[PDB]
Amino acid sequence: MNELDIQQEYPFTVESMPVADEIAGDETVEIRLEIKPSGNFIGTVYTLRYFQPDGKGSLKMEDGTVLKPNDRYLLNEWKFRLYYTSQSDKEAQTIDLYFEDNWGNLQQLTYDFNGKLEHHHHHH
Repeated sequence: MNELDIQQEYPFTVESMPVADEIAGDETVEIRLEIKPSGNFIGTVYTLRYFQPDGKGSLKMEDGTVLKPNDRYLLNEWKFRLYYTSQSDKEAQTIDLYFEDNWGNLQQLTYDFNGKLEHHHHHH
């Protein structure tokens, strides 16, 4: 009751572990998602829909199961780690994470890898 803890408005916050912006193609990065909501709903089932537009690789759950593009999975954990193993990615690839829910509707997160278009070095 009387301790240093400050609470103010946290209905739904999506916290992502800082991933490496640049990836070496054949490399594996871990995208750690932590969703910190109010959490009135004990059972909402939720929905995670992953889509792979450009690039190429497998986004695997911390469990091991691979996420199927365009398809979706149902879960209970709001905090989890994703392991994206890329390989045939050219340079700048985008992965689409559609967090879907009955009450939260839809929250789309796009993670672009590399992105930067500097193909040359004008001067070093």
